[PDB]
Formats: sequence, C-alpha cells, structure tokens
Amino acid sequence: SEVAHRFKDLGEENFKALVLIAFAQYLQQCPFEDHVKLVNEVTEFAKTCVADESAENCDKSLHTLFGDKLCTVAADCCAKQEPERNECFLQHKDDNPNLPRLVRPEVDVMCTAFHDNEETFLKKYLYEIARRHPYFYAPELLFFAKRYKAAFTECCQAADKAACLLPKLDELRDEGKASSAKQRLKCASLQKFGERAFKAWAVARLSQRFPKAEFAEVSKLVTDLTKVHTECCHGDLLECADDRADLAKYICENQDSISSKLKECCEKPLLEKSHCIAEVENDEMPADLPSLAADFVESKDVCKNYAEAKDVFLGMFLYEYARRHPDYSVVLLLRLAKTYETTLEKCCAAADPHECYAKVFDEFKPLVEEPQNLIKQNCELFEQLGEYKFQNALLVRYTKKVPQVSTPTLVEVSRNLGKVGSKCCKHPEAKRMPCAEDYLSVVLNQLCVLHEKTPVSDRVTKCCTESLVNRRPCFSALEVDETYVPKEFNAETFTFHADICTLSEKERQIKKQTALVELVKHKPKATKEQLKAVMDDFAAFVEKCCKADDKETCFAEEGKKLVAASQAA
Ligand SMILES: CC[C@@H](Cc1c(I)cc(I)c(O)c1I)C(=O)O
Ligand SMILES: CC[C@@H](Cc1c(I)cc(I)c(O)c1I)C(=O)O
Ligand SMILES: CC[C@@H](Cc1c(I)cc(I)c(O)c1I)C(=O)O
Ligand SMILES: CC[C@@H](Cc1c(I)cc(I)c(O)c1I)C(=O)O
Repeated sequence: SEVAHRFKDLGEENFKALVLIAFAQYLQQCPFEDHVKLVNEVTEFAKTCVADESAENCDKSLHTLFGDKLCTVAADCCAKQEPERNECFLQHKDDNPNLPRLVRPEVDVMCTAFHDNEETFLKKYLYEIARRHPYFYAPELLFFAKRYKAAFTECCQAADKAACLLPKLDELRDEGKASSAKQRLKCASLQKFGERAFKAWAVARLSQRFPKAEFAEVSKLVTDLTKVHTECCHGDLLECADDRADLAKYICENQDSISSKLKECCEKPLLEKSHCIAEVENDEMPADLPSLAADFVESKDVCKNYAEAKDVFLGMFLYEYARRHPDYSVVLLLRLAKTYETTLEKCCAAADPHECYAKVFDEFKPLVEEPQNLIKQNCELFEQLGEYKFQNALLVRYTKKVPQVSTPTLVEVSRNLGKVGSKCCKHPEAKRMPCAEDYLSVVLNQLCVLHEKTPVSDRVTKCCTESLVNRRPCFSALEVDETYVPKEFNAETFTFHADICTLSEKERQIKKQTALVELVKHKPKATKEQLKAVMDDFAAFVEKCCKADDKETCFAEEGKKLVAASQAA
C-alpha cells in the first residue's frame, strides 16, 4: 500500500496539503469546494489503509487513486487508463490560465476570516497558488504556507494591522513568483532537454556552491535532486516531498563533507531546513587547487580517459572548472563544457590530438568575455536611465526582435528582463555574471513556455528549442525581423479612457507600456528617438483627462488630438 507509506512519513497535515496542491495543479479550473471534498475523501481512505493495509484498493497506485478521484468532477483524459490517463493530465497543465487576478480585500476582513476559520483560510491560499502555478515546487509551497500563517498570526494582533501585514505579503508574493520561475526552469529542462541536461546543470550549480565537496559527493547529490525534481515536475508530489525530506536529512548529516555554511540550516525544523539549504551561499574556495591545464590539456592521456568514460570525464571537467569559478554563470560553465567536448571529438580523431586540443582555453576567451561586456554595457545603461526607462528600451528592442509575440507576453517578459538591472547591477563585477545571466535564463524560459502554447514566431521557437544553454546568446543575436509586415492601426488599441485614472501608478505604467509595444508593431522601422518623442506626449495625453471634472468625454475628445498626432509620427 503506497498511500500508507507516504501518509506515515509525511503526517496528516503535509499529506492533506500536498494532496490539495496536486489536485489544484491538475484541475486548475475546478472551484475550491470540489477539491477539498476530494482531499478529505482521499485522506479518510488513506487512514483506513495505515492499519488495515489490505483494505480494498490500498494496493493500488497514487495515480490510479488520484485519477479516479479527479474524473468524478471533470473528459477525454478520463477515457484512458493508467500511464496514458495520468500523462494526459500533465500535458493539459496551463502555464497562463485565464483566471481572475487575485485581489486581496481590506486588512480587516482577511484577519476576521483567518481568526474565524484558520484551516480553510490557509487551504484557500495553497489552492489559489497551486492552480496559477501548476509547476510550483510543492515542498517549498508548504514552507511559504507556514510563513503566510506566521504573518497573519502576528499582524492580526497589532495596532496597525495594515502597516504590518501588507509589506510581509508583498515580499511573499515576489519571493513566491521568483521561486515559481526557478522551478519552472527545472521542469522545462527535464521535460524538453532530458535528464542529461539537468544533471550537467545541477553539477555546475552544486560544484560552485560546494567547492569543497568531492566529485563523488556532488554526483551523489545531483542524482538525488534529479529524482526529487523528476517527481515534482511529473506530479508525484507525495513521493517528491518525501524524497526531498530524505535528501535534506542526508545533507545535514554529512555537513562536514559538503559545506561549512549548512550549520544554520541544519538546526531548524524540516520545512525551514530544506528552504535554508536551497538558498545557502557558496562555500569558500579550497586553498591550493591545481591548474586545470594539467589534467585536461597538457596530459597525454586525455583522449584515452575521454574514450573510456565520456560522461564521467566531462562531468569531472565541469565539476573542476565550476568549483574554481563562482564568478561565472552556470550557462557559461556549460558553454565551456560543450566547447571542450566538441574539441575532444575533433582532436581525439586526429593524428596528433595533444597538439589539436593544445590551445583549447583560447577558445574559451571569447565565450567568457561576451557575457562580461554585455553585462558591463547594460548595467551602465541601466544606471543612467533607471528601472522604468530601462524597461522601455527592452520593450522596444525585444518587440523589434520578435514582433509576432502577443503584447501581454512582451510586456511581462520585458518588465522582468528589466528587473535584472536592480537585482544584479548593484553587485561587484565578481558576483555579477551569475546573478545576471542565470536570472535571464529563468526569464527567457518564461517567454519560451508561454510561447510554446500558441507558437507564432519561428525565431522564438528556434532560440527556445535548439539549445537550453545558448538561449540567451541566441536571443541577443536577434536584431530586427525583416520579414515582419507591420500591422495597421486599430481604434480600440489606442483608446485612452478615464478608467486609467483610478488604476495605481504601476497599473498606469503598464498601460503606457502596453501601448509602446503596439506602436512598435505598427512602425518597427521607427527610431528610438521618434518613439520617445511620442512616448513623452502619451504622458501628456493622460495628464489632462483625469483632471477635467465631469467630462467622461475627454477620453475621446482629447483622444482625438492624441491619435491625430500619433498618425503623424
Ligand atoms: C502578484 C500575483 C502572484 C500571486 C501571489 C503569490 I505567487 C503569493 C502571494 I503571498 C500573493 O498574495 C499573490 I496575489 C502571481 O500571480 O504570481
Ligand atoms: C541544486 C538544486 C537547487 C538547490 C537545492 C538544494 I543545494 C537542496 C535542496 I533539499 C533543494 O530542494 C534545492 I531546490 C538549486 O540550486 O536551484
Ligand atoms: C542602448 C540603447 C537602447 C535603445 C533604446 C530604444 I530601441 C528605445 C527606447 I524608448 C530607448 O530609450 C532606448 I536608450 C537599446 O537598444 O537597448
Ligand atoms: C544585450 C543584453 C542581453 C541581456 C542582458 C544582459 I547579457 C545583462 C544585463 I545587466 C541586462 O540587463 C540584460 I536585458 C539582451 O537583452 O539580449
């Protein structure tokens, strides 16, 4: 009885939550009520399996159980059986579900609902989250749930609940969206590029983090993590949550053989412990570490070792190069690994290989500097314009690259691409590349998945498909789509109403940004100057209507003066 196994290990709480998360991510459209029913129903059945391990169906598997459950409230997916049926659910996971933006009422009401029904209040949380992020790292979502409870606990007992809650909640929202995106990458990596890609990625990341840990150690960790994330990404949340616990235990047990900064983490409760490790800063770099050239360039036994065990040898190279380069991004370390392999392929087949792969590090030079210079450039640019103007530049640039992409997607992705400026440019050159280029891997992966649903640009498709590691370079190389035929103007697209006078300031900028995109799509050839020339005028167009009492008309009357000058430029 698998159900019993998981129940005993995780307890009633986590089990309940994890099961809720699972259902919400599968049937994101079904309402909260229908889900809680199914959860309790499954939980009650789970209990009759812990002691009575031979009760009917306790022998069955988690998919069969969960599947038969969901199919009682859904249609073609339920027409299938094992494997088939399950996978059918996974393929129908929506990354951009048409769901009503989650608004949160006055501080007073939420506290009443929380103090009144606390268990339901938190369940409602997981459900609304899990359904808008079908690939959320489940075990981590539990950690956030706790902090969510801890926020209301304190703040609902304060003089000014508002000034206490709102911040803690804004900070949770962000940290949550960031976590969701990091995970979504892990899943895309596994599903779209396979176990090898993810493993290589994990080895580089872990090598950097745990430069003192031996290769055999890192490799053992990578293998476990793969299992965990394979399970989480496929919906095996119970098995994931369990295995993740096992791993975190193993890591705190072998602290000495891994990292000297796990001390803090291993003293905390499970949830806090797991979250602590995944965020632990890199360990110190071992003192006297030999030059990489000795074993991977100068040695005359290279092509032999490469032939003997390619994947192990290259793995060793990556582990060895990453551990001594925390200043390099993970994707860069991989580019170097691909470049190294490719060279061995060529050279090991030649007459004198040793002098074929003699000047290999000279091939790295260009790959190392490209990121460095682009970083340096875009930071100084960012420093002179600020986050807002900087986002605009990216809006215009990326809209020129791939005009076919939907405006909502462009605005989101660009805005996110711009946040890299504030996140990373503050750091010293030493920690810049990891922060920057890896964060862009996540943002670009967002663009890819959202595109994958409804493809409209082969340039997005290409850059998204042919290499995970080269995604960013591939995109930077793009300039202007020359085959793109500009779209004509649509009245409804350039109609500024008074409703924009109640939106926040951010909500207003996002409307001024959504417009800029539509403009570029109409005149891609237009110049950065001519655009700013009208962009400035767009600000004036609205700094009037909302300031003309008792005239809803303004939106149209002034809108005429707007479009008029618009068609001009
Ligand atoms: C800004 C919307 C977020 C959802 C979200 C999250 I994640 C965590 C908390 I706390 C929230 O209040 C909210 I709203 C998203 O759609 O990514
Ligand atoms: C290397 C994988 C993760 C970090 C990580 C680690 I190290 C340990 C546990 I347990 C986790 O759940 C996670 I996520 C990353 O670097 O993105
Ligand atoms: C480095 C120059 C910018 C160009 C640019 C563009 I295109 C549109 C607007 I509006 C701008 O303010 C700017 I500066 C870029 O290519 O990233
Ligand atoms: C040319 C810059 C790259 C992306 C990039 C990089 I690399 C570093 C920083 I700092 C950024 O803000 C950004 I945007 C691109 O847009 O193609």
